[PDB]
Amino acid sequence: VEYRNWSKPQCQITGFAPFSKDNSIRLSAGGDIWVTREPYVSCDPVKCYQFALGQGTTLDNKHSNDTVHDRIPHRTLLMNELGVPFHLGTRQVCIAWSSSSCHDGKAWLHVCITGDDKNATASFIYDGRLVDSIGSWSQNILRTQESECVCINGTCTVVMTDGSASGRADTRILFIEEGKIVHISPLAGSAQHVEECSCYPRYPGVRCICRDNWKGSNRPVVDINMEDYSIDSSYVCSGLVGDTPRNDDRSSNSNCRDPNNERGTQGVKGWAFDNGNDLWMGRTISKDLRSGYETFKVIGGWSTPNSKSQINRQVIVDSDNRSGYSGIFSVEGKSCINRCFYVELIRGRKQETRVWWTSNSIVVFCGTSGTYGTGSWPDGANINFMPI
Amino acid sequence: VEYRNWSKPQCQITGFAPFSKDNSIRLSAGGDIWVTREPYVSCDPVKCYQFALGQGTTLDNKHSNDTVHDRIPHRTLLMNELGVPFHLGTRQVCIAWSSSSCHDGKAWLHVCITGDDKNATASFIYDGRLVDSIGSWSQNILRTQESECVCINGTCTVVMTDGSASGRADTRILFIEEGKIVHISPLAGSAQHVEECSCYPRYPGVRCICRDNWKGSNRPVVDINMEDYSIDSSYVCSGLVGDTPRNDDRSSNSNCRDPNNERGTQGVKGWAFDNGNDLWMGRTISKDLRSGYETFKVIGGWSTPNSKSQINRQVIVDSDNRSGYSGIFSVEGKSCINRCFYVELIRGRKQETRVWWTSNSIVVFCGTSGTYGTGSWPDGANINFMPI
Amino acid sequence: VEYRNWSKPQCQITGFAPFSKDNSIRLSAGGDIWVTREPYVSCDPVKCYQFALGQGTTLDNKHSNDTVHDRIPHRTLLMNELGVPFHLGTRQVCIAWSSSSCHDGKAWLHVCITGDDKNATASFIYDGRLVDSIGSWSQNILRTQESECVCINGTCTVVMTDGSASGRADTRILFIEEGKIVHISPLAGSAQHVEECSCYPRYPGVRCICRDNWKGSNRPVVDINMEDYSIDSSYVCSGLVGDTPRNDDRSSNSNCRDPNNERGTQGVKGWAFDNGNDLWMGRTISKDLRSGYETFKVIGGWSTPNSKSQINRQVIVDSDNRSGYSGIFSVEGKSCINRCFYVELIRGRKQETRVWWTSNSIVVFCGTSGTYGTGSWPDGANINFMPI
Amino acid sequence: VEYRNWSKPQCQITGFAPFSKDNSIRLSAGGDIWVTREPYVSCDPVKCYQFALGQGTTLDNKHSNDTVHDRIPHRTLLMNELGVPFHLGTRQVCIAWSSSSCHDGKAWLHVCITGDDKNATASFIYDGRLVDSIGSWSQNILRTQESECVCINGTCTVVMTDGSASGRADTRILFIEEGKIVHISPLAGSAQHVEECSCYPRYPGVRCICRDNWKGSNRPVVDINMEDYSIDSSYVCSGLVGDTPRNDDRSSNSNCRDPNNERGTQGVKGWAFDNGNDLWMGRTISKDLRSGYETFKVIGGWSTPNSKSQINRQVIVDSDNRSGYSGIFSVEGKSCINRCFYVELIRGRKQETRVWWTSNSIVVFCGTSGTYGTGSWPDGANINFMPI
Ligand SMILES: *[C@@H]1O[C@H](CO[C@H]2O[C@@H](C)[C@@H](O)[C@@H](O)[C@@H]2O)[C@@H](O[C@@H]2O[C@H](CO)[C@@H](O[C@@H]3O[C@H](CO)[C@@H](O)[C@H](O[C@H]4O[C@H](CO)[C@@H](O[C@@H]5O[C@H](CO)[C@@H](O[C@H]6O[C@H](CO)[C@H](OS(=O)(=O)O)[C@H](O)[C@H]6NC(C)=O)[C@H](O)[C@H]5NC(C)=O)[C@H](O)[C@@H]4O)[C@@H]3O)[C@H](O)[C@H]2NC(C)=O)[C@H](O)[C@H]1NC(C)=O
Ligand SMILES: *[C@@H]1O[C@H](CO)[C@@H](O[C@@H]2O[C@H](CO)[C@@H](O[C@@H]3O[C@H](CO[C@H]4O[C@H](CO)[C@@H](O)[C@H](O)[C@@H]4O)[C@@H](O)[C@H](O[C@H]4O[C@H](CO)[C@@H](O)[C@H](O)[C@@H]4O[C@H]4O[C@H](CO)[C@@H](O)[C@H](O)[C@@H]4O)[C@@H]3O)[C@H](O)[C@H]2NC(C)=O)[C@H](O)[C@H]1NC(C)=O
Ligand SMILES: *[C@@H]1O[C@H](CO)[C@@H](O[C@@H]2O[C@H](CO)[C@@H](O[C@@H]3O[C@H](CO[C@H]4O[C@H](CO)[C@@H](O)[C@H](O)[C@@H]4O)[C@@H](O)[C@H](O[C@H]4O[C@H](CO)[C@@H](O)[C@H](O)[C@@H]4O[C@H]4O[C@H](CO)[C@@H](O)[C@H](O)[C@@H]4O)[C@@H]3O)[C@H](O)[C@H]2NC(C)=O)[C@H](O)[C@H]1NC(C)=O
Ligand SMILES: *[C@@H]1O[C@H](CO)[C@@H](O[C@@H]2O[C@H](CO)[C@@H](O[C@@H]3O[C@H](CO[C@H]4O[C@H](CO)[C@@H](O)[C@H](O)[C@@H]4O)[C@@H](O)[C@H](O[C@H]4O[C@H](CO)[C@@H](O)[C@H](O)[C@@H]4O[C@H]4O[C@H](CO)[C@@H](O)[C@H](O)[C@@H]4O)[C@@H]3O)[C@H](O)[C@H]2NC(C)=O)[C@H](O)[C@H]1NC(C)=O
Ligand SMILES: *[C@@H]1O[C@H](CO)[C@@H](O[C@@H]2O[C@H](CO)[C@@H](O[C@@H]3O[C@H](CO[C@H]4O[C@H](CO)[C@@H](O)[C@H](O)[C@@H]4O)[C@@H](O)[C@H](O[C@H]4O[C@H](CO)[C@@H](O)[C@H](O)[C@@H]4O[C@H]4O[C@H](CO)[C@@H](O)[C@H](O)[C@@H]4O)[C@@H]3O)[C@H](O)[C@H]2NC(C)=O)[C@H](O)[C@H]1NC(C)=O
Ligand SMILES: *[C@@H]1O[C@H](CO)[C@@H](O[C@@H]2O[C@H](CO)[C@@H](O)[C@H](O)[C@H]2NC(C)=O)[C@H](O)[C@H]1NC(C)=O
Ligand SMILES: [Ca+2]
Ligand SMILES: [Ca+2]
Ligand SMILES: [Ca+2]
Ligand SMILES: [Ca+2]
Repeated sequence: VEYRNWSKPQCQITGFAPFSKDNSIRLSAGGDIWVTREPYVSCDPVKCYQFALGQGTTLDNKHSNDTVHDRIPHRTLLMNELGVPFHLGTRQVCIAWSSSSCHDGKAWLHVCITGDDKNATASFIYDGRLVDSIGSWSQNILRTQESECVCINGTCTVVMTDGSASGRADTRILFIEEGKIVHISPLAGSAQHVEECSCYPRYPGVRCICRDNWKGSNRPVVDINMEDYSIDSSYVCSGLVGDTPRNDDRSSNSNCRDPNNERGTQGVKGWAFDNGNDLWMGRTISKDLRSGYETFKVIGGWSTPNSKSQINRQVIVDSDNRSGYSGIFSVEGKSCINRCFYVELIRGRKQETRVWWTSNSIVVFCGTSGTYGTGSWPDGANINFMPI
Repeated sequence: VEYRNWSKPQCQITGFAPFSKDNSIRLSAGGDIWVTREPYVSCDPVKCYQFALGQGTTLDNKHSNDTVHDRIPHRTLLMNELGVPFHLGTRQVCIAWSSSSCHDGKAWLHVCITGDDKNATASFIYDGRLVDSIGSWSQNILRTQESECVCINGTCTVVMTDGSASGRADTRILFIEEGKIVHISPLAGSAQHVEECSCYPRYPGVRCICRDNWKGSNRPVVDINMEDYSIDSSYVCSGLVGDTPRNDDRSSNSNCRDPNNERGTQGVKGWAFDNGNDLWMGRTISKDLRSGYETFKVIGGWSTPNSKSQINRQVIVDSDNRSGYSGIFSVEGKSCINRCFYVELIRGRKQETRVWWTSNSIVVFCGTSGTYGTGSWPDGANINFMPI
Repeated sequence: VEYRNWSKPQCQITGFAPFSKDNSIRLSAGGDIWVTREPYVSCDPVKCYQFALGQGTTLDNKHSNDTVHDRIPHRTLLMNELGVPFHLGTRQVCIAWSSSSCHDGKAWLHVCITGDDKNATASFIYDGRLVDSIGSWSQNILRTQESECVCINGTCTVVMTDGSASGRADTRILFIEEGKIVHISPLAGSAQHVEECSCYPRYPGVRCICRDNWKGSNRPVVDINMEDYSIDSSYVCSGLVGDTPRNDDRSSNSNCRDPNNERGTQGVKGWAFDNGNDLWMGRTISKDLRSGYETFKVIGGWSTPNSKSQINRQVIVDSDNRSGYSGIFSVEGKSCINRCFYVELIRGRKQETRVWWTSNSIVVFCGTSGTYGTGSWPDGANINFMPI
Repeated sequence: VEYRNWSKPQCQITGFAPFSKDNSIRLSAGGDIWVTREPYVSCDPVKCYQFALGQGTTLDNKHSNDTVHDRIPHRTLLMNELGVPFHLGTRQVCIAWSSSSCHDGKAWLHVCITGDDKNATASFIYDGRLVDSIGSWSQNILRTQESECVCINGTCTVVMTDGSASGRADTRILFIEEGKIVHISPLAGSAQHVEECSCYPRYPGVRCICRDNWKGSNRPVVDINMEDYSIDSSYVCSGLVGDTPRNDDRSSNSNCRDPNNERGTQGVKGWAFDNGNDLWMGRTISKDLRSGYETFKVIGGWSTPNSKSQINRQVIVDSDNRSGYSGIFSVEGKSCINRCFYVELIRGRKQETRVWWTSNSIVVFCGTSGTYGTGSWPDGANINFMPI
């Protein structure tokens, strides 16, 4: 086997094609399916896997009541082949209420985080063995990506932060070889607050579009130099803006340098990737709630301050349906490396009240250079048929 | 590994031997089994798999109500080893309310179709990656085979149509190498309307017996020249006739050239294959409803206009039991390549009314050059023990 | 890979050691477990598998009612690793209400029989493909081994019979290479009626201890010469006698040549194997019912007419618990080839009446040349906790 | 493949990092999960597996009532990948109410014990085949490790005892090559009573910290010389003491040579391992009940009589939650061999009375040379949501 070095042009894409949907909540009304959240899909050199943070219970289980809480000792990283849902024969790969997994070519690395908020611990499991660990540097919820990490020539890099949610925080980018933390680099550049990076290889670097939870609606950008371990950060140029809350397109801005300060506080995990000076990105259709999901290209979206010229829009989940987190993943193709994304469709509390649980299903699309039509692929569960 | 080129004589067969039955509906009254329809089985060079379009739910689930509808965003192509039923650990290979899968020797290709009726999109997933896609050319339900596609020396060919159901439509035959559409050829020859082809290798070509939904009871024939990408189409000569509705054998005809216009409209997916000037084929025993299933050889059935000389008949499902779609699949043997078939036994609505769901189970037989006896192998579920 | 030629001395054994138990009926009162009967375990060169004829349903299913019947179109041969029970993800390898499976070194062969009693059909599935078939020669329930077949240098041999149950019948021994019936040899020698052979390699031959359903309580012996395809048959010498009904040891006899005519009619599948002039064998503890199971060596049991000198007795299931069929299986060891056996513990109707189903679990032991103690390992299900 | 010879320095560790948790009891209130006890995890050269003694039933099954009993004929050794829980597709590897499993590099060895108390039998299954067996030498419950055995260069060694619980007993250490008992060595040295050894490679020897059930609260030490088959035994020096009941740290002692006679009788399976003259160990937080679990280093804990200097303490399960058995397991690292441990969290009777079953879940941690924080990871099931 050899290590992945991702040195292939990004594929030219026209938009996104349907790829998978696991239908976990519809199935949960007639099956023993895990309660999850924060899903992501990462993919080894032969096949893809879907991951999620389980709540240590199944939906038709009395223990599903009050699973809105993001951190309990019973959360484990579930790992399955993309498309097979989280049934009882699913493997719990590690204890984690925050994770990132990636494969370096030769084996999988999982960074799982559990523990006390104020004194959490992160374990670096590589190829089955626990090879390293690190404790909470700012005593306030050590967290990471919640989507795939990326590895070039042996080194994987994950970005993690500990600190305030909506306040300044301490973000560091760890570089790790075979499970072992070989370097830690603090965040440098313009970004004010990094939460949940959606990173992707951009040989010879890695680039991430993260979430700004303090002062923005525009999304942070974190650039990692795998050779010097140098970090750089910015905001995505596009005036169209990916976070939720967001202003609305008439009143929204980004100057590529600072948090725009328009409905800053909070976010939702999202992604975007550059294509020359253009930007492919996705966001909720709502600017207040995480409902609906749409994708489009923004001409000049990457390189020009405030560019709002959209084209190739696609609705992935209509505005009357719920979405959640979203992240990117890259698959090596024969000729180029493509970009794909998943979108979490959360259901349950607090928004839907009939039931007392909170869980999600996923839908995933991949870039295509061919043609496509139209559609909307929501979760599909009728809330009145669910248990609880 | 090397690519399949299927250059081996067709095996001489005497009739059909029992091969598999998964018992999905009997099992569904005491287990969490997927609701499906449009099953097919395709087979890689070491083993066989059964496929079906799931309705994103299990039978003992309130979401199974009203699964008669053929297209919803929650349908996925399920794939399992032949004989293991669609339980909750089954993989959903792609989003699809229409499909065709085949293996070129080196990996699997799946063509999955989802989307809006009027603007559907087809993704070409090969070896795990999404390698291509195509949008609806006639804005009216892009559809394909619903059974195995076939590949010779690297190129796979699927036939798809977009257009009217019972009216003229636009049928094209796509040739694809490693997931990539490398050529599209429109339907040429005598056939008036192609729906659901049951194709099979006939080195160096591929031959399909499809469904004519507009003007026939006799079945279309589509011949693909893998070297020039030339298409040709006809109708099966046999006066015995494979579609349902059908006239009855006294009053039925086929001249090998045109839709016979005897109870044309509608169909059911079926198959047939040639053997010299003879024809092996199967059909429902009923000519009105898709009930019972029988197979037989028709002497001169392939080459002579209206030949109705039957021999070697076998009942696979008695006339008092339901059948559904049927299709062919080919398995490479040591000496020759054999032909086998599956027959979908649908249950539920609209025909059976106690329950509110619609689903199927399968039974599959393979050609044999040996001896065999008699039997009838229906679905078996007692409708009064089923949920709903 | 290479073919198995089984040329290694039989291991010297002292008695039997516990090996597996799957606990299917206890589990069925809290799980979706298949209803089965006629189990057997066969073993490929790296691991072992347990097989059973399923009744196309699970126990907590209304379709389990009246599963006492031995032949319905919904019976399939289930195959799993020894120890993993028949849950819903179990593969149905073929349609069969009678079977025998074995592995020639290079792949598995399964002979599955389904159909009409009076006109059944047997398919020879080898390595996934259906390679041959044969119809019922005497129009009265074609049947076979119900335990492992054995293959030496490529040729597998199964013994099958068609004819009267308790009356004369037509027994033939088929020799098959890669799924293909290459020779059929009729039964020759002293045996009057062969039903359910428990065969085992005895290089260069194969030897079977079968069931005599017409005139005996002593067990038939069938000897196959793999080189000339010559058959020979006898009765086991031992005056202790393996069938049920049986007389009792005071009044029982066998002269090694003829059916003893002591409580002839009927039987139960059993086994025995020779060791020099001695005989290792097992039988129900009851002589009327198939309850309890015991094993022992009979000094001179193989070579001397009526020898009743027992030693090394072991109780495998106490007399207050039910047993059923039993059969042998051989595993290649480093030095010698060992013999092991399974014993079906049937539960349900007609003997236990609370419930309306009939099913079994298995327990299996293997020969040992070491020491052992004592015990009794019954099914274990409390009939009052079962569904139905 | 080659045999494991474990010749690598023990890794220097700082404490323990979270590794796995399977959540079996929370899941059992909405899933068909096996009732177990005496879990352990052993690990082959590529991945790890969790093992447990099943009670031949699932929790939501009426057969789970009264599973407090440690020995019934229906107990089997369940084996799964670490993290996938004991669902119905889990393999029952052998009949056993006591076990130890290990992998020699080339294949797995399982020593399973079943039978009558007074006349039990142990089978040595290696690589699938039953290769040997041994009967009860003292006619009073033959038992073994209940955790991993260890193999160096081909020879595996398990320690087993037969005799009184709280009284003198007969302990022997068997050395076995490929399933075959090649030598048996009786216990020699200072230890008075050995029960449940937690052994680990310490090239070229093997070292075990066991349970003294007669006269101690300090833990026995058993040293095996793989070259001469010589045994030696002692007590762990530390005055801090690992058994439960225990005195309390003010009043507790160990002189490294004799049972301390402070609350001797009974125990609980535990572990400890040396590091120079220090000792890493774990124990219940309670000294009366097996509740809570803590680990720490004891400076001079290995080499100095009665050393009570603790440091690096970690709470793994808080004192208000239940624990149970605990044992060690070793994983080969790139550079050194690490030590990890699991802790059984038993639930049910006799301590919790609402329910009538007894079962456990596991949590496992591995040594780390990095940093870590704090936490408590209990079972998590709310006893009021459980069946029964
Ligand atoms: C499979 O699927 C199908 C279809 O699926 C769609 O189904 C629903 C449920 C969706 O949510 C999807 O998920 C799905 O896609 C199902 O089939 C349907 O099932 C329904 C039952 O669940 C059945 O019945 C419907 O159900 C609807 C909701 O469930 C109702 O909206 C509908 O009725 C509505 O209008 C009624 C108007 O009259 C109203 O009734 C009130 O009742 C009283 C009756 O007495 C009215 O008046 C009487 O009132 C007083 C006393 O109370 C006086 O009496 S008296 O005379 O003095 O004595 C009045 O004078 C007297 N009225 C007179 C004389 O006129 C009262 O006034 C009404 N109230 C009002 C405000 O008007 C009711 O409240 C509703 O508003 C009806 O119940 C569907 O028909 C059925 N569909 C089909 C095709 O069959 C399947 O069930 C599922 N399930 C399964 C297992 O498969
Ligand atoms: C079958 O399926 C296909 C594929 O999915 C689908 O085609 C796609 O249609 C969408 C929706 O119309 C297209 O996306 C739009 O693209 C335009 C820009 O392209 C046009 O204009 C440029 C020049 O500017 C030309 O070069 C080009 O040829 C086109 O003529 C965008 O403007 C669209 O964005 C606006 O509309 C969105 C909704 O569609 C809004 O949500 C968004 O906020 C934008 O609105 C704002 O700007 C408008 C003016 O710019 C203004 O009027 C508004 O009020 C507001 O201020 C959108 O990106 C997509 O490109 C097509 N993709 C491809 C590959 O063709 C078919 O439509 C579908 N058919 C059916 C029947 O379903
Ligand atoms: C045990 O199992 C075996 C194997 O399954 C089974 O054998 C098979 O039996 C079937 C049913 O009879 C055979 O199929 C029939 O074949 C005849 C033609 O063969 C005969 O005639 C030719 C000359 O024409 C001879 O060379 C040959 O030797 C035979 O004598 C067909 O005519 C049959 O079709 C008609 O009958 C069907 C029902 O059987 C109708 O549904 C069908 O529509 C046809 O009817 C029409 O034509 C008839 C005149 O041609 C007319 O009388 C009717 O009214 C109507 O117009 C059918 O194909 C099959 O070949 C056998 N297969 C083999 C390999 O032997 C055993 O029967 C079975 N035994 C038991 C006890 O179950
Ligand atoms: C712990 O576990 C071990 C291993 O399982 C167990 O040892 C085994 O015990 C059984 C039961 O006793 C032994 O099997 C018996 O063997 C005798 C023959 O051996 C003796 O005699 C010969 C000479 O004849 C000596 O060479 C030899 O040393 C022995 O002394 C058989 O006769 C036994 O069969 C009779 O008894 C059965 C019940 O035990 C009956 O069901 C059976 O029908 C036979 O009865 C008939 O014959 C009797 C006279 O022959 C007559 O008295 C009766 O009325 C009737 O007509 C049986 O095979 C077995 O060999 C032992 N195995 C080994 C390897 O040692 C321990 O017993 C067990 N301990 C505890 C406490 O549980
Ligand atoms: C975030 O997470 C980290 C990592 O888990 C955690 O750090 C760890 O904290 C624990 C708990 O305090 C530390 O363990 C203690 O270590 C001391 C010894 O170390 C000190 O003293 C030596 C000199 O003796 C110095 O060299 C060294 O620098 C330290 O200053 C032990 O004494 C502790 O044991 C006693 O306390 C236990 C409870 O903590 C008792 O249960 C135990 O029985 C011992 O008590 C007895 O002795 C006491 C005097 O010796 C006496 O006062 C008592 O009454 C009684 O007689 C314990 O082992 C551990 O080493 C830290 N690990 C590392 C790597 O740093 C952080 O605390 C955590 N932060 C938050 C906010 O959660
Ligand atoms: C079809 O594929 C087969 C399988 O590879 C080809 O067989 C090879 O061709 C010649 C002799 O037939 C030699 O190159 C090899 O020895 C053959 N393969 C094997 C596995 O023996 C065959 O030529 C192909 N035929 C066509 C018409 O394409
Ligand atoms: Ca924000
Ligand atoms: Ca028609
Ligand atoms: Ca008899
Ligand atoms: Ca003690």
